[PDB]
Amino acid sequence: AGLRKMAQPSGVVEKCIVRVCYGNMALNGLWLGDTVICPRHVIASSTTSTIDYDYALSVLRLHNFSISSGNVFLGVVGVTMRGALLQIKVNQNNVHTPKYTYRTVRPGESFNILACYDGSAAGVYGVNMRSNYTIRGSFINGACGSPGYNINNGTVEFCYLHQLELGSGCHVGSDLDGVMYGGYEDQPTLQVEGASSLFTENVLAFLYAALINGSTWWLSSSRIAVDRFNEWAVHNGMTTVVNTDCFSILAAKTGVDVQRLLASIQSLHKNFGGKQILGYTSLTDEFTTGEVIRQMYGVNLQ
Amino acid sequence: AGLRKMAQPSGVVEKCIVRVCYGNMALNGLWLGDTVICPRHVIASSTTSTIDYDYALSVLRLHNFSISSGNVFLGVVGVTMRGALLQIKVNQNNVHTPKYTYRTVRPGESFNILACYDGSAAGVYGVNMRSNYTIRGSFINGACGSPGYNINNGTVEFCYLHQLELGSGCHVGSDLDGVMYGGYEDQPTLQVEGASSLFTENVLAFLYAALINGSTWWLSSSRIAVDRFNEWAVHNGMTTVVNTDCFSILAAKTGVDVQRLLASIQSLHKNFGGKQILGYTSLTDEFTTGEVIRQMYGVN
Ligand SMILES: CC(C)(C)c1ccc(N(C(=O)c2c[nH]cn2)[C@@H](C(=O)NC2CCCCC2)c2cccnc2)cc1
Ligand SMILES: CC(C)(C)c1ccc(N(C(=O)c2c[nH]cn2)[C@@H](C(=O)NC2CCCCC2)c2cccnc2)cc1
Repeated sequence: AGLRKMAQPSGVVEKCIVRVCYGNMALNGLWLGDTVICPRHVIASSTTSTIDYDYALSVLRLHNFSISSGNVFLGVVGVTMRGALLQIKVNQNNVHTPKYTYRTVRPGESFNILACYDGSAAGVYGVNMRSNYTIRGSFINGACGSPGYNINNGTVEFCYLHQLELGSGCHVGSDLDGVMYGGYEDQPTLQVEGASSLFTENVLAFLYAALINGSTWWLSSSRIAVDRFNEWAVHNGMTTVVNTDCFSILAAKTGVDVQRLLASIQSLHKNFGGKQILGYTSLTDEFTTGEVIRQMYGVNLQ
Repeated sequence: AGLRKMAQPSGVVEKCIVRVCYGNMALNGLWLGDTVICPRHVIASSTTSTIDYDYALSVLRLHNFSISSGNVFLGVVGVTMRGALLQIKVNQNNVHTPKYTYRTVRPGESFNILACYDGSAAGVYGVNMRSNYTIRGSFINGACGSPGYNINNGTVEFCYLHQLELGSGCHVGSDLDGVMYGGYEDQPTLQVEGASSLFTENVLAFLYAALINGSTWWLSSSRIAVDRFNEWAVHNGMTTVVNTDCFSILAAKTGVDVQRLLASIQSLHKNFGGKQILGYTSLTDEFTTGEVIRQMYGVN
């Protein structure tokens, strides 16, 4: 019983964190094989104005780097640009490199953040990529380079390196190929995130979990067609629903079909009437169907 | 900026999880030094009816245990009873045992849960001990023996070993000395948890975190004294405010006194759910002052 946002165990990722310092800038890097990957703004001089990163790298002084895993210091062999990241070739292989891949996540997908400071893991929590390509993180100064990851069958899938915080407090990263999520710039210029729409498929997964956990007061006798809901959704800050075959077994276990939940979402989007659903007082879109099925039943969909 | 319920990195505890099987029962244990600690109901026969744990232990055959760390099986050399736990002596020392202590937590305290199945960690998340001595976990069958703990300067402080789930879904465990939180029985019974209440000291911590993050729409322009709030609190599902010293550090940084936050709690309670605070239910009680200070300022 229960539904909690949770992270996968962080042990295999913890051994990949290093401290990367250039001059007076210090942040975190990921050490995999003989490469350290980190945000390129570690070589930015000052926080304003626009940075010519190509020029900065051209006048780089390699011995001005300090890269360490605990008190293991890594010598820098070379540095090249990789989008919004640096690829730093170092002189030692991380013998604790896990089996890993890179994958770029899409809005609505969940992953784990390993929040790091001074090159050491400090905390771990689950996040979900918003439609505006930001995440609801908790980071303070020094967390840049903190990685986001999933673990599938022993393979670490890296999908995020923390880059910056927008004025509203939402958090922006790049994928490990250096492509910034949402096209935000790694520059100090003013930029604002777009509006956030609730990922409706995730809201549906949450309401199914609510039913499985005995929360039913909110459920509607009505029902609304997918097509009609989608018309309403785009005027009410929620995404459209594409298809319901991922709710197949959830629909069977509870007896409630998507159309009934869609009508429930419409009533609950205003307010919860002073009531709560699993402790929430507004709809949450942070849980995917995969997370719900895993937490309800211990099945990992592939 | 931001506020999230965070777990500490779980690596040092992952290496201490083992699978403990006896008869038709399988759960998780904690392997520290040459001992494996697990709930004693692993030696109960079935779940249909009550059993005498002392009798169960008196006729136990050591070789009926199967205890494994990964694919490495441990020999069992002795077993004794420790409250609602077993202390199983094994024939190998865990070379990955961290520096560790035990401590029994109080209602309102936070700790980390490493949710485990078949002797291997599956997820990690923070919790907070409720006033009825339950936690709001996420567990399914086979999670028993999952540990709860805190990490302070590399020392692991174990405070919880998961024992059972109640009808309402809340979760019951024991401390590592075998003392069940809340006095619940490790028996198949009709027991139900006591009344739940919001932990007001944690709501105060959360509201300070909101202020630190620039959230002020809910801040009352007036104040209420603690004694008057405590009268109201016990009639509105909240705990009384007993210790105020823990908020000195947060008042010193926000310049907002506790009395003003108490008046804000009353107003939030009267329109419960009308607006979120930092993307949370306004009367969130899962964050402690310690958690807020760490996340806002990095201070240990
Ligand atoms: C150079 C550049 C791209 C402008 C920059 C500057 C600072 C940082 N921030 C580092 O904390 C940091 C810097 N170097 C090591 N850490 C922080 C940050 O984003 N403030 C923002 C201020 C407005 C516009 C620039 C970014 C930060 C804080 C909290 C959580 N996340 C990040 C990130 C990027
Ligand atoms: C023997 C005893 C004390 C009655 C018992 C029986 C079953 C378990 N539960 C095991 O899953 C389990 C048991 N052994 C290995 N796994 C589950 C459980 O609590 N059902 C309860 C049924 C009502 C009251 C008794 C316990 C469980 C589920 C989810 C999370 N936590 C635990 C726990 C304790």
